[PDB]
Amino acid sequence: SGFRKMAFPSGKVEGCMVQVTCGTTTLNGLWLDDVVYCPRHVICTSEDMLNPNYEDLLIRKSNHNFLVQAGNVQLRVIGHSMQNCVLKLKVDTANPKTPKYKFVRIQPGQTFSVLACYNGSPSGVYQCAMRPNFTIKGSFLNGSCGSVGFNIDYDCVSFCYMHHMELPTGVHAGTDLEGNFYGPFVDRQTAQAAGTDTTITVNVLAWLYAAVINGDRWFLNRFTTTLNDFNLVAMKYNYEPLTQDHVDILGPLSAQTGIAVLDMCASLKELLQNGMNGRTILGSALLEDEFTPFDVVRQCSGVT
Amino acid sequence: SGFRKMAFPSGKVEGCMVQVTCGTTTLNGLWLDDVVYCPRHVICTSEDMLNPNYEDLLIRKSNHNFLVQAGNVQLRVIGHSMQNCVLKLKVDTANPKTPKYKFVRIQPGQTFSVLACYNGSPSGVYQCAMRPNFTIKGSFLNGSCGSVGFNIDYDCVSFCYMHHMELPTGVHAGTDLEGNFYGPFVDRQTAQAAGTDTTITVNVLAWLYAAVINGDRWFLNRFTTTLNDFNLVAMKYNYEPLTQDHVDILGPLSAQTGIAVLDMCASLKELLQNGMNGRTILGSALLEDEFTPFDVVRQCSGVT
Ligand SMILES: O=C(Cc1cc(Cl)ccn1)Nc1cncc2ccccc12
Ligand SMILES: O=C(Cc1cc(Cl)ccn1)Nc1cncc2ccccc12
Repeated sequence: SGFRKMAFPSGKVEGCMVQVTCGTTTLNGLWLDDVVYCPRHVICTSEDMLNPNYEDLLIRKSNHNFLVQAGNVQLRVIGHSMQNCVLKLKVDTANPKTPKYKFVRIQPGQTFSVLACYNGSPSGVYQCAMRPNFTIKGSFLNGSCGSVGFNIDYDCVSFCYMHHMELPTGVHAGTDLEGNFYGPFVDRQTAQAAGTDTTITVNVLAWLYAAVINGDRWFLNRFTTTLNDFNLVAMKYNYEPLTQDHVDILGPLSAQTGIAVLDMCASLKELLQNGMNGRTILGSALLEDEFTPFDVVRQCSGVT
Repeated sequence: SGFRKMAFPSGKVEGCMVQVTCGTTTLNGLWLDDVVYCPRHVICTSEDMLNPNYEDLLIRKSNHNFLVQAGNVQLRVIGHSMQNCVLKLKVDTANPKTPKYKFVRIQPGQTFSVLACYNGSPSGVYQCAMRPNFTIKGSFLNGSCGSVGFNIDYDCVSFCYMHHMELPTGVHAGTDLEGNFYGPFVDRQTAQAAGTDTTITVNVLAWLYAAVINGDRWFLNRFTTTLNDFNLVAMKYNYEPLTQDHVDILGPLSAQTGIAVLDMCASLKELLQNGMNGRTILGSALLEDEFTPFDVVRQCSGVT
């Protein structure tokens, strides 16, 4: 029992972290097989970041200008290429610690673990969700760029995020491992609208099921609702509309607790309309949306 | 910017995890150098757990009864001994992945990362605090015993906790790496009083400084207080009394923000007396006490 904001064990990803330096800029890179992946803004100076012409900037750089260090040893760069907002530095040595991996583009509302790094050295690991507006509410400082987000299924690491930027609002933006930004963001030092965010309804419902599994049951009521009635409440409280696909993903949690999905929706409706009344659920005084239904079952069943 | 419940990267600890089986019981062990450390209740059957005579139970066991597996390879046990509530299984092979390590007994109110494991395989990592009453509010299922808590300083892992038991209340109890329980607990299946817990005042103050650093400032007020006046409030709200030693540990955060410790105490006093009024601080609707002053500076400065 107990429910924590649990991250995947980071060891497999720690073995892939390297430092990448170009000119006077240093950030993190991800070394998989014979390629190091890093944000393309490593080629910029502070004067370039206002509106960089990355193609022109990269043309002034040669393989020997990209300094890649894995711990204390230097990697030899034999090729470089820009793919969207990432650079791919081909090196002459395959990373001996390359785990089984995939590059995936996650959907908004899904979760992943972040291994925050500075100078190619891991500093910490935390779990977070990709917001519906494609930002992440991470914890990152200058030099964290190139830190990655991932999920792990047995021995396979699915990399889903590479950190690129902190928006003036203090929220974070980044790309998939092919260098495509999540959301409307561009790698420039300019104010950029993130757009209206919403609460991940399916995740709040999953977390309410996790609370019932772990003994926090005070919020259960004698009511039920419909998807239509619940979605009117969701609209008013800036929650994502619940669909049958979300109800289907909540199936296993519903069977475990014997609480029909629409009955749990009625509990969520009452919490939205009345608040918590100074009470807590799983050590929180707000409705938590950073746990997917898969996360709840994995944590409540013990997948390794 | 951003503030997360960040755990240490778990790689160095992942390399130490093994599975230990004795009879029909399997749990986790920690393999450091040529010794595997695990909870002594691995020698018990369910009939023994009501009140085990561990000395008698261990006398029936020989080196060959302790099955230790590191991934897919079997370790040869050449010695066994009980130290308090842990068994130390001497093996013929030093763990090649043994990091630089220390065994430390942490104080209540301090934090550490937990690498939750099942069958010697890591499942997840989370950060938590040792409660003032010596329990931990972890996330653990059957078979998690032997999972460890630790801190990392550059390349040295300081192991501070080994998971042993879930109390009937759903909270967790365990030992230091010499097998001494934190708190009054005994390794038996019996209801055991944990005793009155308190909120870790110095950690709440540290987290309020983290909020100011990250832009959440609505709770700052035009008031100040004294240690005496603040401690009357702390008494009423079941908070640990603040001492000059705690004020001294808050020094660096106080100098960073320019907010005197007693001025922040006045903000904490007002939050305790008035609540949050439906507002949040660093994504929380309650006062968070699982971040020490060291944690806040490490996260807000980027130590790797
Ligand atoms: O955002 C940037 C640099 C950069 C990259 C791009 Cl692609 C566009 C503009 N500027 N760096 C940072 C990332 N994450 C947290 C940071 C906290 C403080 C300072 C800097 C941080
Ligand atoms: O507590 C025990 C077993 C045990 C050990 C001792 Cl030392 C005394 C009594 N019983 N195991 C568990 C530990 N952590 C979370 C668990 C969640 C569910 C079931 C079992 C869990």
